[PDB]
Amino acid sequence: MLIVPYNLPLPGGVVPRMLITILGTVKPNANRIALDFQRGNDVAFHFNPRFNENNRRVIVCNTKLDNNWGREERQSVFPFESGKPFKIQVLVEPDHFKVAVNDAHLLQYNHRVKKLNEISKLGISGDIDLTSASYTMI
Repeated sequence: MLIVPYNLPLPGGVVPRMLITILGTVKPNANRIALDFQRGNDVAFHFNPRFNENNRRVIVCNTKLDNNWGREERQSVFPFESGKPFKIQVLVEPDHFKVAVNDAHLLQYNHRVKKLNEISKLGISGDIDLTSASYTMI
């Protein structure tokens, strides 16, 4: 049981083989979820499930640099369901973040921010009950 928005420090940033696991339940009438891997004010990796973008469900991924969003990467696959418990796993790999939801691979996001060891916070926000947020080295 955690308060949202929640900040998970990532000491010394991220590194390949670091696995971040987020457990929570989507609220009933959810509109959005966001994970923001931050390098100071920059957002190295924004992972943003949108439950009603012109009556479609889509996950938007992006990077924010000097307060400007870049070019979005969008996937059709949408494994979240309002009202239901989920698990998000983000595994840092040498070239990308690799995301699985409920043990199924979902997407990869190539590293735009290169200074992995400065991506030192994860913000978790949106329309969820957040149960836990943690990391481990695999």
